[PDB]
Amino acid sequence: NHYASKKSAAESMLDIALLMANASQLKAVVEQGPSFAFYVPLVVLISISLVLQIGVGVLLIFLVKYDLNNPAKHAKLDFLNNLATGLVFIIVVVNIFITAF
Amino acid sequence: NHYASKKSAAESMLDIALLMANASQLKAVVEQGPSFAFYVPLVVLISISLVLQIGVGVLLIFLVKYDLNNPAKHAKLDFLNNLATGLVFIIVVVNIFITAF
Amino acid sequence: NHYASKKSAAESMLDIALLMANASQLKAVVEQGPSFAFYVPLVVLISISLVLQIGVGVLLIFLVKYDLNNPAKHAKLDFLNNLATGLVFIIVVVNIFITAF
Amino acid sequence: NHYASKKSAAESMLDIALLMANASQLKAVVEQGPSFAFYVPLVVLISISLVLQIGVGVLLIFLVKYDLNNPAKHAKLDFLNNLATGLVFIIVVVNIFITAF
Amino acid sequence: NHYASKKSAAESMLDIALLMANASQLKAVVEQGPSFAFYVPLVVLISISLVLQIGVGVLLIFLVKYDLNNPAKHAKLDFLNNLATGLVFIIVVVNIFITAF
Amino acid sequence: NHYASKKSAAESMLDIALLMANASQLKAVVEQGPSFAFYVPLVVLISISLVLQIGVGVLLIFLVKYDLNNPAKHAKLDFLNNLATGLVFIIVVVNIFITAF
Ligand SMILES: CC(C)CCC[C@@H](C)[C@H]1CC[C@H]2[C@@H]3CC=C4C[C@@H](O)CC[C@]4(C)[C@H]3CC[C@]12C
Ligand SMILES: CC(C)CCC[C@@H](C)[C@H]1CC[C@H]2[C@@H]3CC=C4C[C@@H](O)CC[C@]4(C)[C@H]3CC[C@]12C
Ligand SMILES: CC(C)CCC[C@@H](C)[C@H]1CC[C@H]2[C@@H]3CC=C4C[C@@H](O)CC[C@]4(C)[C@H]3CC[C@]12C
Ligand SMILES: CC(C)CCC[C@@H](C)[C@H]1CC[C@H]2[C@@H]3CC=C4C[C@@H](O)CC[C@]4(C)[C@H]3CC[C@]12C
Ligand SMILES: CC(C)CCC[C@@H](C)[C@H]1CC[C@H]2[C@@H]3CC=C4C[C@@H](O)CC[C@]4(C)[C@H]3CC[C@]12C
Ligand SMILES: CC(C)CCC[C@@H](C)[C@H]1CC[C@H]2[C@@H]3CC=C4C[C@@H](O)CC[C@]4(C)[C@H]3CC[C@]12C
Repeated sequence: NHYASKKSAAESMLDIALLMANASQLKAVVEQGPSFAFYVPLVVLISISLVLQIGVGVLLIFLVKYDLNNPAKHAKLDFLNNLATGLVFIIVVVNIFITAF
Repeated sequence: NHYASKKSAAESMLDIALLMANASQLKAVVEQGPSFAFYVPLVVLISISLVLQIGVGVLLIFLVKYDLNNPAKHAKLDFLNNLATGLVFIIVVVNIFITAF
Repeated sequence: NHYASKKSAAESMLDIALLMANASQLKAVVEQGPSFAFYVPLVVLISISLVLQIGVGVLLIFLVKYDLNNPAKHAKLDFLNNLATGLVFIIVVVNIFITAF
Repeated sequence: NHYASKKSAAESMLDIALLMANASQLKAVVEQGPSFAFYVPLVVLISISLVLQIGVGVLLIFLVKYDLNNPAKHAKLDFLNNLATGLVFIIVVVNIFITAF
Repeated sequence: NHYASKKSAAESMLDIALLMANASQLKAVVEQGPSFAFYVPLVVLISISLVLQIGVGVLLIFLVKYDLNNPAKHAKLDFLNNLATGLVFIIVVVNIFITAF
Repeated sequence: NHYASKKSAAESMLDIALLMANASQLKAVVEQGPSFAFYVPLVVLISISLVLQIGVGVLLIFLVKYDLNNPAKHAKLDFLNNLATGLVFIIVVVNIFITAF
């Protein structure tokens, strides 16, 4: 099976529990309604968190391939790693505030 | 039997359990009625998910052929693998939200 | 007997068990009546699958002849195999939905 | 402006007048209601017609490539032209019935 | 415009006045209902007539291409022309009966 | 000023009048209410169109640099151009359907 091989290499560029955690709390706040406090900050915090994770996922997909095919661009490769590290860093900050609120 | 060989080679370019999972809940949400909540997001999420899987399968069918007949275009083949990985990646992200909602 | 030889070679160009499977539900959905839910999506889904199986079978009949008589046109023969695989891939996707619905 | 250059090349691979004609009548039949006759055959005919135009467009987009970059694979190139011609041939036949109904 | 060129090339493989006539009378007999006599023969004759025209059109698309790319197989091309001529012969015979009834 | 040059180089990578059109129609459909018909298809089509426009903008931003610094990999650049053309094709189809509805 070729799709399973693609699926295995596609789940290796992200985590599963956090999106399941993110989706479950996004679902809970939606049904409760705008009457509940912190509705507006929670929706935007989840939305920006999901977008950043998607951007990191596509970033990681195209990054590990440079680790094998052509590592000549030593300077460029490190800068991409730091950007991925920084994007994950801001992701966990939103998740810290999401759980707190 | 020549059709059996085609079916085996075409069933190996995708997964089956996920497609039945999408179709089973698609019937459930459609027959349940628009009155129940999350009807609209589930319908569009399943619809876009199914469309991408067809595109991935079509992408994969024309992909494994180049792995044997002519591997000279390494750059084009390597990028095509990355695009397939990204499309599968966004499929599992949508599927995570479908089960949650 | 020459017709028996043609029948054997023509039955190898398609699958058999699925055909009565498609035919049996087509009779059931037609006999039960339009009042039964999901009637309309069932007829079109069965109809398109039946049309595509005929196209695939016709494609398979004219394809194996080139495999022995004249295999020089490798590029054209290779693409025909991919088209046959892609067409069958649509068949398996569609049949999943009739089974689910 | 680079986007407009892409748009000009992308509009050269399809027709606009038929698409608005298909979309205008799709809106009319949908908004009119299922009470009027020929509701279903019109919807499925437009739907299969619309899918084929997208399939023709992507076929034509990747077909202009081979006429200039590498015309060495002639036999594959002529066959792809016939498939592109065949796909459009079905589209006009379908549109004839849409106009009549 | 490349789609217009394909449409023009696919327009030369069939006629318009006959298809619109067939579709117009198909709508008339269908709307009137089975109460009006000759309903069953009219539907089947129009149905088989339309099927052959698509087969003739697809036949003509793949036939004129051999007239220019590779005319070496004169014997096979001659037989194909007779089949196309024969297929048109039954089409015009069938259409005579549709007008008569 | 260095920010003005970046603004010009970023505005040259996309079309703007379509952006005011999309924003205005989105505001209209959002404000006038869900009671209006075609509300949901309009909203989802506008959303996917905007997402695709951002994707095309990013593609063009990262592709224009590739045209000058290192043109050695012709195949990858040409395939990226084809992908951008197809994305603009689907964007213009979605915008046609938005205008129709
Ligand atoms: C804009 C930032 C802050 C968030 C969004 C990030 C996403 C959409 C973008 C921004 C930077 C982009 C990367 C920039 C450079 C490269 C190197 C190239 O050879 C492969 C693609 C890759 C790896 C890009 C992938 C997409 C990318 C990760
Ligand atoms: C339009 C994109 C974003 C989503 C839909 C993907 C489908 C419709 C398209 C987009 C990319 C396409 C592929 C791009 C390149 C090639 C290499 C060619 O030698 C065989 C076909 C193949 C493999 C194409 C098949 C069709 C394809 C898979
Ligand atoms: C039109 C498409 C999308 C669906 C219908 C498929 C049928 C009607 C058509 C489309 C492509 C066609 C094939 C194209 C090329 C050849 C190779 C030739 O040596 C024998 C006929 C054969 C094998 C054709 C048989 C009929 C065929 C299979
Ligand atoms: C599945 C068929 C019957 C209908 C849908 C057609 C679309 C989705 C598919 C089927 C055949 C495909 C083409 C097959 C071969 C080529 C030649 C290659 O150099 C570029 C991609 C291109 C041009 C593909 C693009 C996508 C394509 C046009
Ligand atoms: C079976 C007959 C009586 C009716 C149906 C006709 C259609 C479906 C079939 C039957 C014979 C077929 C043709 C047989 C041989 C060729 C020559 C080849 O170079 C291109 C395809 C082409 C032109 C085929 C196209 C499809 C075709 C015309
Ligand atoms: C996922 C696809 C189908 C739609 C979304 C497109 C965006 C998110 C992605 C997918 C393809 C990506 C591009 C793929 C390849 C390259 C070439 C490199 O030199 C610069 C980055 C660039 C240009 C990427 C930028 C980000 C990109 C445009």
